[PDB]
Amino acid sequence: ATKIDKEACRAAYNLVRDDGSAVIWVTFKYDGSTIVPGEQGAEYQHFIQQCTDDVRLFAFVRFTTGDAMSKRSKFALITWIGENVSGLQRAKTGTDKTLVKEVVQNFAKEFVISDRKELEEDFIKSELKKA
Repeated sequence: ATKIDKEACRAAYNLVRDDGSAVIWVTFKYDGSTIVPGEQGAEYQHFIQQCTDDVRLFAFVRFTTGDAMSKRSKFALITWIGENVSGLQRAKTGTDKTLVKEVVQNFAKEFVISDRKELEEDFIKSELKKA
């Protein structure tokens, strides 16, 4: 029965899509059976800190990539599912990212991550470049 607060989540998505907003990441979390916005940040290290081994969340992140001609923003969807989350809830989260993408429609790449090392900016950015 997962639901999403589309108006509230859209505002968070739109915030990161605004190149001028100074907000480079937003999270979405479960409030019971509804996915709602969580946190916002300007500093990527503060995103990593939200991703504990005990929680599941979705994140939409603006990365600045390239240089000169190749400079551009690339957006990522990250579904973080900490290693202590049960298999049943891990599967439900990965099903539910389809619903999240009714709001988070446009992205360069999406990720499903349970190893904290893969949240590092340098990793995500190397995956975006390969990609």
